Amino acid sequence: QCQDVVQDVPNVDVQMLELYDRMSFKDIDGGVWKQGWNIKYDPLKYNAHHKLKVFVVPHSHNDPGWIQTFEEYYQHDTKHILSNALRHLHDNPEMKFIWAEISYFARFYHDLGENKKLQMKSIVKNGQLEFVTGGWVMPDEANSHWRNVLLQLTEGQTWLKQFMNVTPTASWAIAPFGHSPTMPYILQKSGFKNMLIQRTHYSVKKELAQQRQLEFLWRQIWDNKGDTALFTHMMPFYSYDIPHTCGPDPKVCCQFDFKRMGSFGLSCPWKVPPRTISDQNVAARSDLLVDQWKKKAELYRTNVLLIPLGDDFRFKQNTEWDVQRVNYERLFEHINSQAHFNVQAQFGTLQEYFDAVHQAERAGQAEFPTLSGDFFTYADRSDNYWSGYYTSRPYHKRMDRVLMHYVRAAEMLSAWHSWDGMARIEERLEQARRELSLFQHHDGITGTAKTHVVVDYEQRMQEALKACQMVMQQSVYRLLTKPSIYSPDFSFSYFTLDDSRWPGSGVEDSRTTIILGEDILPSKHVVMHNTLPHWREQLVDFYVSSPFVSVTDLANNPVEAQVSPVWSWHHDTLTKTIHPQGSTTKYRIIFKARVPPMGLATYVLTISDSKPEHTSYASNLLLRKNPTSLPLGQYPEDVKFGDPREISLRVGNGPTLAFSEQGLLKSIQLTQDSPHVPVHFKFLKYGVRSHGDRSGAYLFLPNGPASPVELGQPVVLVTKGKLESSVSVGLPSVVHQTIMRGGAPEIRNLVDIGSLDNTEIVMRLETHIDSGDIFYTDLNGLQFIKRRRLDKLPLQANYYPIPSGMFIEDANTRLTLLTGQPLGGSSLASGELEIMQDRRLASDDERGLGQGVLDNKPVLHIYRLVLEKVNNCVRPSKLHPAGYLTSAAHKASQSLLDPLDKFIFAENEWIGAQGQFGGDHPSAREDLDVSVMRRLTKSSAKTQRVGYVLHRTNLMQCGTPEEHTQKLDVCHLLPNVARCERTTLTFLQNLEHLDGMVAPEVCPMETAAYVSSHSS
Ligand SMILES: CO[C@H]1O[C@H](CO)[C@@H](O)[C@H](S[C@H]2O[C@H](CO)[C@@H](O)[C@H](O)[C@@H]2O)[C@@H]1O
Ligand SMILES: *[C@@H]1O[C@H](CO)[C@@H](O)[C@H](O)[C@H]1NC(C)=O
Ligand SMILES: [Zn+2]
Repeated sequence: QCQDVVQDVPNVDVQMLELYDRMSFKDIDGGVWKQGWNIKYDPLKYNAHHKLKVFVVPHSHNDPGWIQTFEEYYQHDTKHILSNALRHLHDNPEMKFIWAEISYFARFYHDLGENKKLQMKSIVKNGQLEFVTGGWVMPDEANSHWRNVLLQLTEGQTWLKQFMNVTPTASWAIAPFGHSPTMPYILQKSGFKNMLIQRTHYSVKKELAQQRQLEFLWRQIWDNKGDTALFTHMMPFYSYDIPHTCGPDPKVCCQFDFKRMGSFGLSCPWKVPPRTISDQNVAARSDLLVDQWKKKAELYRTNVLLIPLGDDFRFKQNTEWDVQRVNYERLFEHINSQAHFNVQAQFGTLQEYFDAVHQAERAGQAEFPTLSGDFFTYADRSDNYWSGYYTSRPYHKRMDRVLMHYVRAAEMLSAWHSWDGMARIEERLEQARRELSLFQHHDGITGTAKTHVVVDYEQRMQEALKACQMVMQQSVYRLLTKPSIYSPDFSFSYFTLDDSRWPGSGVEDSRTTIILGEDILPSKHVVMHNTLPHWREQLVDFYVSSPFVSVTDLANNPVEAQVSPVWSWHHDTLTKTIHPQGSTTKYRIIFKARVPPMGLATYVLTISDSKPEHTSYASNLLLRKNPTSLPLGQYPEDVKFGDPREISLRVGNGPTLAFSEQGLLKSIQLTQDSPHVPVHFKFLKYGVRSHGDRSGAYLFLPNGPASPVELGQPVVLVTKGKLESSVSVGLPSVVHQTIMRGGAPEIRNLVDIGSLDNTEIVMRLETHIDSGDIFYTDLNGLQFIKRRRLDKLPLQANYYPIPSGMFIEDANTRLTLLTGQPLGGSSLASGELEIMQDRRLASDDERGLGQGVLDNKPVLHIYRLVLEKVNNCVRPSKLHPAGYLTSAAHKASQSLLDPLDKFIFAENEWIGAQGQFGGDHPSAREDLDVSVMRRLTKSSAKTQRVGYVLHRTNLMQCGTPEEHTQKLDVCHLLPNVARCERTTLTFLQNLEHLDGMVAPEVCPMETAAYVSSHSS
């Protein structure tokens, strides 16, 4: 019995969209608490029978890359922090410390001798050192895909379970730039009971503090019942540093950061230094500190107070451990002995804080409010909204999504078999998982690291892509070769991957041409993989050395194909134009591949001396004044030329698209009879302020609304084919392409911002749709949340992450834009959508990076554009905070994020080749995905185990029957099943032993994990 995620509006105490509509967002000087007020407390609130219990929680924020690389920080800082934590905690049994980033901890632990490993395990087992979250990193929450948030969580927690025998149930996220409800969603399904966040808008902190709503049960926006709820603590102040964690007055709190007295090269900007605690000052010092604590305690509902004690890369030097510990010990001894304070203070861990809060709750001392919504877009002060990092370093944002899919496909393809250790499958997959996991860091995918650190992340991800390719192609060879013939060399390349959209045409010449010829090689096998659990057809393309190529399946059935030229665009420094050149040596062949659920399909490409019966050739039309010829080698159809003009295209029975004379979409007509709906693409530019605060990697501070890019008279190329047509235009900084294959168009932008300093390029869609001030954007590729433009906030506050899509709608019409990469975007006026393409910024934005963004490189952004009639759809009510995709939009998103994978057989002949794998796999209902398939055991395990993460989205009911699908039971995908268990999403805890060894399908918007055990 599934909860209805559409028709029941949850009743919550705080709903963030509603809160935003009501709040004034005034930025007034609140006094010492600059963004709050002067807190008052009744000194008689605490007495002998009701004391304030204070947990001082030492911590050290360690960025896995930011200003230095991961390895540089490890050598210079983190290895010392961890080595000294081990010594100091061992020697001081009441001292405590929390640790978040398992990438660093694993890097350290594996370099320890056994003696030290044992000492480390002992300070963990006794609770002095406590892991918080236990992910590989502390991830970004804006740009990250939920699948990769889960991947990195699993990587860190699997390491902790194996080596430390612990699994954290409290999360610590002090640093991501705004916070997403995807986090409690994943954490609550991974055994967590509590979480902590910090970087929320200063106005939200003030509002919630006033109502004592900084601790709340955070549920998903659609969750009527509350089963997704996770207890959440929001910190109240401007920073997680010591000046902003003891209480509301940083001039006072800074005096209790004992690293700031001078010899460490640190000081207090409020001009009052810390003083060493002595018997002659401890009473006065304690009075000041307890004062701060009791003020902070006024903001919360229990008598249990959390005081973080730390900052970036703290607790390095032995002298620093001593100075913080000894001074706090003197304070605690005094405070705890002086009845008049009515305080019991101690070093603690995060879990100890939460346990004590919940003890107070059970004692009936507090009830907590319920909350739904998100915490974007963050501003830390004034109008400094952190919407710039939704776009910064977009090449690597796109690379994240490519590697996301590669990791899934490599793990899935190799899961079907057990592999010998010599095959190095587990080794390559662990490397790939860890490099993608590292990049989820809040200075990785966010694009907020120094140039050489971005380079490090890129090199790591490139190695991870090669690892995935190796595992994938070994797996394909095994799955599709007759078993008695299969003779693997585990170092050999049986196949190479062919990827048409990464790095992309015009980004890198990386694609191999299939070289055929009468005097060399008549034919070539290619294989497609489909990681999705339903049959899929999709056009696929390969480069070939002749236009006279035909396609067959492995039963030798002809397959209809289309050949087109290979076009590349060149900024001609002679003529000062951007125009295409066609290859005279290679050609593109395109055909529909039909591939089983989670399966493989083989095809053959064969050369002939002349036009094959089942291959057609696209026409090509170059629109420009003053054309010159465009020879195409053997290509059988001459290029046509014309002056710029409006054009219309229709592929199959799909929509008819009309384009301006500048090659940009102007309208879509869904069906023969239907209207030509205005849908206009436009490119614009934002600039930077010449006075006041400057945009940088983090902040978007535009100097007003965007101005149209001056287009001149651009060259437009039209390719018209039976299977695929396109319009491409060379605009300043963007080669913009609209591709039609018979359904929703695909948009590709090759974006090269070149040397345009202090410029952000935006792609806008203008329509008639009466959306008003409402639009929808996704959170981590998991859910769509309703946004409301607010004219009381500046432009940059109305920008939100677009990690996978966005839409606007009215009563009748919806326009959805799906993305293959996370970027920033908004709807700044009724009927508009816009999404930032790249940004190049000369200035630092005072958040610690110490550089602008001047390392741009060409990137190929990909999208799908879905215009739909929605008046017949069953949509949520006007008060519901969520929205949901249609079937077509969801499929278009899957097309972008998890396309078919293409393999080209490397050798001349593939002996023992088979035509298909997975023809007997169940074809599951369209809303269900097998997000993860991963074998969990190495070959020496008697009982093999395979883990599956199943996710069911929720698609709108719009009157399409779309029926008959097969039940997917992941537990019977592999033979000889002996047991099936439901587990946490990390696979680390068994939750239910399943009857009949059958894994049930999940409810809409739910994600479940299962592990099947096999005795073979
Ligand atoms: C201006 O911020 C600098 O000082 C504060 C202390 O109040 C530090 O928190 C940060 S470093 C911190 O935040 C940046 C974004 O500002 C992030 O990129 C890093 O990962 C860190 O988490 C600054 O040094
Ligand atoms: C892992 O933790 C639990 C703690 O109760 C314990 O039963 C188990 O023995 C531990 N495993 C060890 C210490 O190897
Ligand atoms: Zn950080």
